[PDB]
Amino acid sequence: KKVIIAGNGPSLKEIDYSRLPNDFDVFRCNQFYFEDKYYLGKKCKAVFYNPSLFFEQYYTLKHLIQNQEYETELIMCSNYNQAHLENENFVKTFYDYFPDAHLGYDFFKQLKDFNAYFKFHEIYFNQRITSGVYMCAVAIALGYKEIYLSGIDFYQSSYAFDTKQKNLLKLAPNFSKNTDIKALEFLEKTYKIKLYCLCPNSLLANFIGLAPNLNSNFIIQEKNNYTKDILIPSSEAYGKFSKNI
Amino acid sequence: KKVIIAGNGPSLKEIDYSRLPNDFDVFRCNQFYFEDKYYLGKKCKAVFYNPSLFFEQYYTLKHLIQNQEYETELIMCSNYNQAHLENENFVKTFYDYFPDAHLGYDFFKQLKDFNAYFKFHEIYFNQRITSGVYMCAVAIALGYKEIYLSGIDFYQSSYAFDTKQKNLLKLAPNFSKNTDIKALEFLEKTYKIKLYCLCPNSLLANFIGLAPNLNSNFIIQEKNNYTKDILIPSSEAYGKFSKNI
Amino acid sequence: KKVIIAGNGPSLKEIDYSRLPNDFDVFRCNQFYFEDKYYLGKKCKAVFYNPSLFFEQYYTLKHLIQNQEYETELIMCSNYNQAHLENENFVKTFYDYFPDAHLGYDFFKQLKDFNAYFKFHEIYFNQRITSGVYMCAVAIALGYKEIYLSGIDFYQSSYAFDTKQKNLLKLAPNFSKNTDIKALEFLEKTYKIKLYCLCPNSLLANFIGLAPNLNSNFIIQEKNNYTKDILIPSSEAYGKFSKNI
Amino acid sequence: KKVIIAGNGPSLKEIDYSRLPNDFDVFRCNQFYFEDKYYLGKKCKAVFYNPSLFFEQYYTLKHLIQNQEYETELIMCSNYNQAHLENENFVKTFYDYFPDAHLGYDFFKQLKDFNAYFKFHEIYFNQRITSGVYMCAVAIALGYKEIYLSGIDFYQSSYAFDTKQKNLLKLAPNFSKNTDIKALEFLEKTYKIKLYCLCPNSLLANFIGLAPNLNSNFIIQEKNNYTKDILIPSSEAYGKFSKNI
Ligand SMILES: CC(=O)N[C@@H]1[C@@H](O[C@@H]2O[C@H](CO)[C@H](O)[C@H](O[C@]3(C(=O)O)C[C@H](O)[C@@H](NC(C)=O)[C@H]([C@H](O)[C@@H](O)CO)O3)[C@H]2O)[C@@H](O)[C@@H](CO)O[C@H]1O
Ligand SMILES: CC(=O)N[C@@H]1[C@@H](O[C@@H]2O[C@H](CO)[C@H](O)[C@H](O[C@]3(C(=O)O)C[C@H](O)[C@@H](NC(C)=O)[C@H]([C@H](O)[C@@H](O)CO)O3)[C@H]2O)[C@@H](O)[C@@H](CO)O[C@H]1O
Ligand SMILES: CC(=O)N[C@@H]1[C@@H](O[C@@H]2O[C@H](CO)[C@H](O)[C@H](O[C@]3(C(=O)O)C[C@H](O)[C@@H](NC(C)=O)[C@H]([C@H](O)[C@@H](O)CO)O3)[C@H]2O)[C@@H](O)[C@@H](CO)O[C@H]1O
Ligand SMILES: CC(=O)N[C@@H]1[C@@H](O[C@@H]2O[C@H](CO)[C@H](O)[C@H](O[C@]3(C(=O)O)C[C@H](O)[C@@H](NC(C)=O)[C@H]([C@H](O)[C@@H](O)CO)O3)[C@H]2O)[C@@H](O)[C@@H](CO)O[C@H]1O
Ligand SMILES: Nc1cc[n+]([C@@H]2O[C@H](COP(=O)(O)O)[C@@H](O)[C@H]2O)c(=O)[nH]1
Ligand SMILES: Nc1cc[n+]([C@@H]2O[C@H](COP(=O)(O)O)[C@@H](O)[C@H]2O)c(=O)[nH]1
Ligand SMILES: Nc1cc[n+]([C@@H]2O[C@H](COP(=O)(O)O)[C@@H](O)[C@H]2O)c(=O)[nH]1
Ligand SMILES: Nc1cc[n+]([C@@H]2O[C@H](COP(=O)(O)O)[C@@H](O)[C@H]2O)c(=O)[nH]1
Repeated sequence: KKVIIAGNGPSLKEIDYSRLPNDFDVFRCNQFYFEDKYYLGKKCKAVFYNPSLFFEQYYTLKHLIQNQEYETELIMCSNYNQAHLENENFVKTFYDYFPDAHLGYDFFKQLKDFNAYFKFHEIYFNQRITSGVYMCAVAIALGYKEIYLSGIDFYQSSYAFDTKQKNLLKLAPNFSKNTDIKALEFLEKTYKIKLYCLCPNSLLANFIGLAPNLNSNFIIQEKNNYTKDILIPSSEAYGKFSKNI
Repeated sequence: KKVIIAGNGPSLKEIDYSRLPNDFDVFRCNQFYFEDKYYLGKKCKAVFYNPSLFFEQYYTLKHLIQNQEYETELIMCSNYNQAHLENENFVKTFYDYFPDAHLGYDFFKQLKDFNAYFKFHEIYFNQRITSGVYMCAVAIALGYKEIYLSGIDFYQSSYAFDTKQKNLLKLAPNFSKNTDIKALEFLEKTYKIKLYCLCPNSLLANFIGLAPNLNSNFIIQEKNNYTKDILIPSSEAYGKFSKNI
Repeated sequence: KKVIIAGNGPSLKEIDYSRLPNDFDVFRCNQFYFEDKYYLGKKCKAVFYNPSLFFEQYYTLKHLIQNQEYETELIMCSNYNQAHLENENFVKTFYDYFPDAHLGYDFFKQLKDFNAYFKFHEIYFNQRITSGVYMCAVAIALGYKEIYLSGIDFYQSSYAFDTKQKNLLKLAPNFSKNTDIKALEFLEKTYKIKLYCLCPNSLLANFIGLAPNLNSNFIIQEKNNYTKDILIPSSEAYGKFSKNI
Repeated sequence: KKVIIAGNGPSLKEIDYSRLPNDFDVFRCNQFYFEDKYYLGKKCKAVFYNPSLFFEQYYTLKHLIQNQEYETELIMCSNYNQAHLENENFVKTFYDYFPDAHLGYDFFKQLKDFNAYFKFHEIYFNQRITSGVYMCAVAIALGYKEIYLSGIDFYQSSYAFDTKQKNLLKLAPNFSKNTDIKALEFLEKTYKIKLYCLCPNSLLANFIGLAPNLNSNFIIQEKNNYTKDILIPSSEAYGKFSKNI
């Protein structure tokens, strides 16, 4: 079946909606909820978060669902089983702290040839795929055959929204393209799936062919008084989770 | 099949016995044996104890069985796989120290949606279900469909008995309602089971409908010269178990 | 099928051979090879050694087999998964250091009720079964139905041989009955097997009925120039095994 | 089916090619690529590397494949699950750092009798088989029935090539026969396979019968401007792998 995978680059705001497939699931990641409109609707099949902020993102996502801003069926942590990248205890105890979520690596590792591809480039050449590509690998492992890409701009404005929000900055004060492109080519060739681009003005469209025009319609709902920053758990909550950070 | 789940609140002494089901199993917990009469009989299907006193409670239970005060088929430890709540070595080595007992979490975790529900409230909001509710989740995991509740009073006298006994005080010198009520509602709705209340005068009866009057009979046997305090193992026994405390 | 289980008490020298069963396997333990005659033949189905001397006993057994003194099909370590009794790394790495041997606990633990029985008495009352009884439990787990006992004397001369040998003393300078008797009664009743005694003059014969007289014959071969002390591995070998001691 | 197993001794240069089997797979190890000609072709079924240099050898092998110098289907690490021989974290995390490779021990250990044979000699007598013999055991575990040996000379010039290369010396400045011979005899007798020698002038041919002359042909391709030293990863790569070295 068919999936739309969305990064959070500026092209998220410039999807050509006549090229949307007839039916589909949606994958989102990281600060997706910062978007000022529902560019791909409220309903997610899966959302993906990095280990470094998973504790805060899970808490924030439960707020989004309760407040009827989004829904999702799956919740994934984008990990790799690498000591230099992730806390060992966090991975070991994951299913006991977050019983309705999944370690993304449990799916990523089912693609042996791609896992090998990723590890060689990360360890020896310091070349790492982004979340956009990570989500593609997980979709392929779950059985999707046609993947439609949006919001992937290779960092050239940084984002489809203003990302410099108070709480996020408190947690992460920090707030090439070859790596992602070669990885997508490998996935397509190795696993016999099809990639499409939904964003004609994106740099991605230079490398990946456009989804065909099907005269599809889509209503873009605007958002108001919405959650536009990550939420920060209590000091007692951090105390309980402190081995895993 | 049918189960009666008993906490140790004052309502344990005020069961309406005409509402007992036609056939049933009984679950008890913690200091249940402090009761001055056999309010639910001598025969237990399962008994539940917290990790913090399991070593002493297991020793005490073997005395109760040998002395013909109670019998039980199952022995459960009420754990959650949470580092802030339980000793890691205790859980790791449990089946080798207590081969005829079970970790309650081995059953609790089979209810994925409830495990997620519990963990979110405990970790982020410092809201924890009590043993009464824990036993309900385990019963549901074991296949019970009709659950009859007693001895659940939400701590307002503290107990159906005087709990301030010498040994217990030596081990634990320490000797809201929304959390338990919302959790029971979730269990009932999610797993399609039925909850009943056996205690008409209890606060519980404001939230959970009464078991129907079936004109049942029950003989309440009085107790004499009985074990009414926890027993304390030898210093040599503590020495052997010291990694797990 | 039928098994003869032998301890190393003085009664090993006073078997009534007319009571030997028509066909059988033999279990031996610890310093059995110190015997001055082949009281039960050269062929063992299994030999059992304690964790504390396993490293040296395994080395010694390979010498016995090469020198054509004994043979055995199985090699067992008599462990319990108890931190106060055995080195944790020794158990964890056992199958990689001794690939043709077994941890006895892998069989012992298949008898859940007896494992529980043993652990309760050891941990809380400092009452421990001996190797003789351990071997019985393992035989029952392996499917034996009729067990014939010898060399079990409850330590009242200590042994059927002089145990005060140079190397053994170097490794272990140290070189009641109720516990073993109650444990054997439990095994017999719980698992529905039959116990017999082969040694009419033993204290054991006061508690366990004699094997029936079948007019069987047995040739007792004498031993000469034989291995009558444990062997000590090189200092380099100890260096390699030092985490496990 | 049929396999040629090659060590890197001087006899690698003196194969009698009329004795090559009609069809076959090839196993190579360690510094095989230092060879000045393709003595057994470019195509390997498997290549084997020691834990001590695996990090650098894997990196080097990926270069060889990209540069079209060799190909291989399998990549094996020649380990034994022994603390004195290999880094514990290296083994624990192996499949996550090298997803397209295998721990050789996962196959070696399938030969229980040989694993026991190896461990006894290594631990107690400081007698260790070489990589040549290790590869034979792995071939047998994978189902091969006829094994053809080359490049096994028992270290008497050291090698079929000059091994004193700059990078290798930087990583390993260090750059009897009874053990290997008795181990090969054990493998042959125990697992019912056939061993042949391809090198008539080798010391091996004194102990193992020659492969029959089949009038086979083989073209020995010369090598030019080829990789003749191990490659050294960046300091950043070592930083990431530092727990495993
Ligand atoms: C991108 C980079 O290398 N940044 C360097 C910093 O490294 C980051 O350090 C963090 C410390 O908690 C985390 O370990 C980051 O690791 C993750 C993460 O964010 O959790 C691991 C994820 O698996 C990975 N996600 C994917 C899909 O690959 C993310 C991801 O790469 C992004 O967050 C990167 O923007 O990273 C880890 O990247 C740090 O060493 C500083 C030095 O102090 O240098 C930065 O250059
Ligand atoms: C209730 C509470 O938070 N009390 C606080 C103390 O926390 C207790 O500390 C104990 C130290 O050994 C245990 O870790 C207690 O944890 C358990 C337990 O009793 O073993 C874990 C059980 O899984 C849990 N049982 C259930 C069914 O949820 C029990 C249970 O919640 C009751 O025993 C609570 O009455 O707790 C742990 O609760 C401690 O931090 C002191 C500070 O020193 O503050 C108390 O407020
Ligand atoms: C018998 C006793 O309690 N002796 C006390 C000593 O305890 C011994 O300490 C040893 C130190 O390496 C071992 O841990 C002994 O544990 C075993 C063993 O010999 O390996 C564990 C075995 O599972 C057990 N075998 C069986 C079949 O039960 C043996 C066995 O009980 C006999 O070896 C006992 O004679 O023990 C452990 O028993 C030690 O604490 C000294 C104090 O320094 O006090 C002794 O009383
Ligand atoms: C051969 C020997 O005993 N050399 C002694 C040194 O021991 C070497 O130390 C290394 C330190 O990183 C490694 O642990 C070597 O272990 C392996 C290896 O090279 O990785 C383990 C492999 O499984 C083994 N391979 C096979 C197929 O058996 C190799 C192999 O034996 C060869 O590399 C040996 O030439 O060894 C380990 O052997 C070291 O203790 C020095 C003292 O400082 O003394 C040397 O005699
Ligand atoms: N300018 C951008 C911002 C994000 N992306 C993609 O969106 C994904 C989510 O953004 P982030 O920076 O939070 O990882 C990111 O991993 C890339 O796949 C991009 O391609 N170009
Ligand atoms: N006053 C009371 C005392 C106990 N209970 C219940 O009885 C259970 C056992 O009592 P305890 O305090 O030992 O956990 C407790 O977990 C609650 O479920 C109660 O509801 N009200
Ligand atoms: N005097 C003795 C000596 C040994 N035994 C038995 O022989 C077994 C082996 O002797 P040992 O002391 O090495 O554990 C021992 O465990 C007992 O089961 C005995 O019963 N009486
Ligand atoms: N002179 C030699 C060199 C190597 N070998 C064999 O070649 C194998 C690979 O060589 P190496 O030294 O890297 O382990 C080695 O393990 C032996 O099996 C040999 O037999 N004689």
